[PDB]
Amino acid sequence: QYYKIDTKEEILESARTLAYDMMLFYKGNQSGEIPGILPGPPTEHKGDYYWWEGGAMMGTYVDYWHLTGDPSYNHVIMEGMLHQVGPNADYQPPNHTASLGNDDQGFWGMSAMLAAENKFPNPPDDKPQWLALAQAVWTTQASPERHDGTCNGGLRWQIPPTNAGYNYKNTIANACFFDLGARLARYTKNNTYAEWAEKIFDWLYAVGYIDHETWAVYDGGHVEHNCTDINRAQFSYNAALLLHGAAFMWNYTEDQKWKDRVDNLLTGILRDFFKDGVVFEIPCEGRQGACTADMLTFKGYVHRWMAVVTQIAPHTKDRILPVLRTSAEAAVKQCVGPPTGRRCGFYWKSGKFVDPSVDHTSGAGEAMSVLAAVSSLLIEYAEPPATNETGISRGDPNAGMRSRGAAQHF
Ligand SMILES: OC[C@H]1O[C@@H](O[C@@H]2[C@@H](O)[C@H](O)O[C@H](CO)[C@H]2O)[C@H](O)[C@@H](O)[C@@H]1O
Ligand SMILES: [Ca+2]
Repeated sequence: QYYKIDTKEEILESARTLAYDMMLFYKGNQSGEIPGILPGPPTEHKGDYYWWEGGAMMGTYVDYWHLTGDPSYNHVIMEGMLHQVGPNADYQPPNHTASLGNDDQGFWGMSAMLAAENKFPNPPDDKPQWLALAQAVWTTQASPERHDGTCNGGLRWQIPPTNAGYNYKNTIANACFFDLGARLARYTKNNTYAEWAEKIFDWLYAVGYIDHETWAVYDGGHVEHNCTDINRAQFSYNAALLLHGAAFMWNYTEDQKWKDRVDNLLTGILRDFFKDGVVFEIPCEGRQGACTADMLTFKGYVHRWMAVVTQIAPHTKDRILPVLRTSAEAAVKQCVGPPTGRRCGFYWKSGKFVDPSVDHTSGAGEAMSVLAAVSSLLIEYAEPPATNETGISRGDPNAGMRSRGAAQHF
């Protein structure tokens, strides 16, 4: 094994080297390149990765700095986050319409929310601020045209009505909106965010994407079938994102119903995604060559989000931290690949390095996921998410409401 993680100092060193290796995939700070994105999209044969994964990377590095204190990449991350905000400061840059799902926009909004929670350095005074960016994403997702009567509510996967998948009302789009609402409520203490989060969670429960018996979290359903054709694929990031948002709602409301939802979602996640202590992407990881670029990132979010759950729902700490530890141990045990002797693959439970070429990418998602898992081993030393009591960001009451905003020509 190359990376050591037995003490705080070893974890810090390993995380620093993992942050270096993940950054090698990113070209956006170089002359002539586009800040904020990994190479791609694959539809243009420019690389393996879609725009939203750039947003996920940005968030991973906001967390990296928060967890380790290393600010080395902060300027690169600030540039990338600011470059992708779009003309209306809402993470809807029109050049990216083709991949503009509510989840894609949502992941960028969640990285901005994380920047506010982590007190990431503020953009310059003339630029959009982190809280305001999160508020803009949430506001556009709350806009009435995104909430029609099909399936009695819920967000559709896609924002543009002509995008493939507009007829699919899926968990992840709704989970992003839920998580943002819960986090905006806790940060700002504004209850309208929380009321929307309650409504969306109740919808996810009612439509049955959350299994009422097992608390498994399914993928979605289509409007032409009243959302009853549930796709029962269980992706780790769906359950984990609902757990994360539910923990924010528990912390904000102190309502036992939210504690119960945290506990039930957590029981399900441990049952379904952790195999002898190691996170496992059950829809695809059981055979090599099936996981897509998107799926290779999910276990990193699971680690980072579950770690934060232990801070804001501290009664979960003893259920979560030991399991994240064994999962991160498996992650580093297989980061031994050539040519460096430390290249990371995806198949942590297997105990062996598998070249990322088996899943047809250069390996950035695997690198991101290991960075996330190792960094998050430092959660016990980190500050919890800030609120407006101690945060340094600034909001905008008209976030998402510009007169040229895309909702005005929907
Ligand atoms: O899975 C990542 C992203 O996939 C997007 O759909 C792709 C389109 O952007 C592209 O134009 O065509 C391919 C199929 O040829 C689609 O897979 C979604 O729009 C994104 O939300 C999604 O995150
Ligand atoms: Ca490829």
